[PDB]
Amino acid sequence: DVSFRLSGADPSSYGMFIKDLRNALPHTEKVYNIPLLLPSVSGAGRYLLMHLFNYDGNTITVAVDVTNVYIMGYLALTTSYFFNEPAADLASQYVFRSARRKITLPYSGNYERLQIAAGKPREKIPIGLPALDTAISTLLHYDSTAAAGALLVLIQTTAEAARFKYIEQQIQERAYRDEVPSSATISLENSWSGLSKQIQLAQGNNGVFRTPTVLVDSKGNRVQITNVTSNVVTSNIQLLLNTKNI
Ligand SMILES: *[C@@H]1O[C@H](CO)[C@@H](O)[C@H](O)[C@H]1NC(C)=O
Ligand SMILES: O=c1[nH]cc(F)c(=O)[nH]1
Repeated sequence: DVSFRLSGADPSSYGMFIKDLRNALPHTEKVYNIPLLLPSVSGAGRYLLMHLFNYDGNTITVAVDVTNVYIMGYLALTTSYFFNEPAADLASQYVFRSARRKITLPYSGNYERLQIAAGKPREKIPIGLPALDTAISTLLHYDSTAAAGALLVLIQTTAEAARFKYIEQQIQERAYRDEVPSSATISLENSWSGLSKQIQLAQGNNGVFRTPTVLVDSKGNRVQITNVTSNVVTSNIQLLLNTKNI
């Protein structure tokens, strides 16, 4: 299981935690040198548990589906919380079984629903390590509205970071000062599926995308991705959603 402690955390250890997180996700083949996530995994092995310690030392353990990196729920002391969706439902059958009581949140785990519950788009939610420390603290003491925003932070400083090196770096820059994500970061988070798909469909198409993926670069400019030589593919994306799950 992968751990990360916010006390004494700096860009280096966060990077190491994020590396650990990538290493914990199983894969058989690589596509254009990028680990390909399994189509499916049966049993409790389908879930990865992240122990997260906030600055004061308090911890929550988060359950992640290793086939897509989606957070399914988490455990705070003796209570367990899972999103209101089938996947998480299934997941609750394998993790945090010993929790003295289980709560299901009033929303599913997709950004659309979390932004509603939180009452604000993630474009306006500062992220960073300090922000992660808050999020961890927030989830310990239940408040579905607060948790929604906390989860939007956790998902991005965790899952999205593992998936994209750019995002990992965005977080390292925000190690001592939170800042809303650049729209490039949002652009990526929303293109993971499309990119995972087009990168796989390129395997038999000479590394050329059947359909190009439109993103926004760091300068804020609209940009098209047509082939695996792009830096997005050669340098950025670190994991790929298996096309079986698309
Ligand atoms: C592929 O993408 C590269 C990098 O963005 C770009 O310079 C080039 O025009 C593209 N080439 C082809 C054949 O699509
Ligand atoms: O829409 C989503 N994207 C990525 C995630 F990890 C998630 O839970 N929801």
